[PDB]
Amino acid sequence: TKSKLPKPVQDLIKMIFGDPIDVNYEKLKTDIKVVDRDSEEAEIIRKYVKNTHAHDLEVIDIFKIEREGECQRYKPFKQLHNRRLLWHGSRTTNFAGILSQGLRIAPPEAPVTGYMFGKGIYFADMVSKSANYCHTSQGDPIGLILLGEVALGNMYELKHASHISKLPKGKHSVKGLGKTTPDPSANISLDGVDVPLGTGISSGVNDTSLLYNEYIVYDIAQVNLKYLLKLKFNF
Ligand SMILES: CC(=O)N1CCC[C@H](C(=O)N2CCN(C(=O)c3cc4cccc(-c5cccc6c5C=NC6=O)c4o3)CC2)C1
Repeated sequence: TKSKLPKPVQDLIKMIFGDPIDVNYEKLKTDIKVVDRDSEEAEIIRKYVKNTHAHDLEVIDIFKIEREGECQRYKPFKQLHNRRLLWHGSRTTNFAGILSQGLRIAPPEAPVTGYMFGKGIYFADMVSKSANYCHTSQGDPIGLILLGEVALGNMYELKHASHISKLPKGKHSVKGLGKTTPDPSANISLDGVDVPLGTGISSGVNDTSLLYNEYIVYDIAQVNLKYLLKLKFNF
C-alpha cells in the first residue's frame, strides 16, 4: 500500500499530474533516477545554471531520465557532430506529455506566430532564456527545465526571423545568434557532448534581433533527453 519510488521522484510526479503515484510513473514510460548532489554530474549541471544567468535559480533536484526507445530513435544522429547539452523550458502541465511522447513539432496546418525559426524543437545555451518558458509565479515558484543532448551537426546560423521549410544542403540544424553567449573557451565535454557552461559575454554579433542563442531541429530523432531539473525561482 506504498510507492517504491524515491521521495523526490514522488514529489515530482504529484507536481506533473497536479491516480496512484506508481501508476502515473508507469504512464511516462521514463526511468526517472535522482542524480547525487555531490557527484561530478550534479556539480557540472549546477555550474551550467549559475554561469548562464544574464529571477535567480536554485537547483532543488536533478533527475537522470531515459524515455522508452529514445536511444534507438536517436542512434542515427548519435553519429553526428556538434552534439550539445542544451536547455528546454516548458509549463509544468506539458511535462506529462513531454516525458510520455517526447518533444514533438507542431504541424504546418496548426496556426503559429512568434515562432521566428519555423516549426521545430527550440533550445537555449543560457538557462535564464529557457526558464522564461516555465511561466512560474511567486504563488507557485517551482518550474521544470529539461537538459537534452541535441545533435546539431552543421548549424545554419541566422540572426533574423526566417520561417524554415527545408534546410540548406548539408545543414542539420538552425542556430539564432544572440547578443549574449557562453564563453567559448570555457566549453567542456560531458560523455563526448559539448556543454556550453561559460559565463554570459558579448558574442560580438552586432546586427541581430536575438538577446540569446536559440537552437532549432526539425526532426524529433535529433533529440535525446538526459536530465530534468526542479528549479526554485527566487524573486
Ligand atoms: C499539444 C502538444 O502538447 N503538442 C503538440 C505541439 C508540439 C508540442 C511539443 O512537443 N512542443 C515541444 C517542442 N516545441 C518547441 O520546442 C518550441 C516551440 C517554440 C516557439 C517559440 C519559442 C520557443 C522557444 C525558444 C527558445 C527557448 C525555448 C523555447 C521553448 N522552450 C525553451 O526553452 C519554442 O520552442 C513546441 C512544443 C506537443
